[PDB]
Amino acid sequence: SGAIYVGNYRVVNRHLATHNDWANLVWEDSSRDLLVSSTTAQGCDTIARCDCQTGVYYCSSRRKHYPVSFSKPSLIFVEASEYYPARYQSHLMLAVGHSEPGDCGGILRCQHGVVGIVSTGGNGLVGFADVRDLLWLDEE
Ligand SMILES: NC(=O)[C@H]1CCC(=O)N(C[C@H]2CCOc3ccccc32)C1
Ligand SMILES: [Zn+2]
Repeated sequence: SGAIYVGNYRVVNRHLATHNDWANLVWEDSSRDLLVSSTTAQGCDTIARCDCQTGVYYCSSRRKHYPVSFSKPSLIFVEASEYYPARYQSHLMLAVGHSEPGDCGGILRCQHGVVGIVSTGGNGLVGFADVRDLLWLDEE
């Protein structure tokens, strides 16, 4: 589990969104595994606006933050899980790192801010949904 809290937005994995998230929906995209809802309180996270390919992510199944090298956001085939059939997921970045289903939502960050959240993984992979192109998270 986990979310990004920027401005009056809450960014979560679409497959983990709550009823309250759907009842206060701003934007969702199944192909990216992302959903954004509105919040009453202002958050403290800031979004990275960069092309970094190195950063650090939080892994809840290890209680640890790991430094990783990751690929550029791309269209990658992801195996079937409890939440999606086997399909192509867009804006996904891959790295070598530990991962388990409960880990969706951990933040990946670089020197500029939050880059994305855990969304895919398995066999020593972990995949991150990018949020750096969502410029509207910084305003309104
Ligand atoms: N964005 C998606 O399509 C995800 C939906 C939920 C989901 O469980 N997965 C499987 C991934 C998540 C990361 O970690 C692992 C490690 C082991 C097994 C499976 C997985 C895919
Ligand atoms: Zn950066």
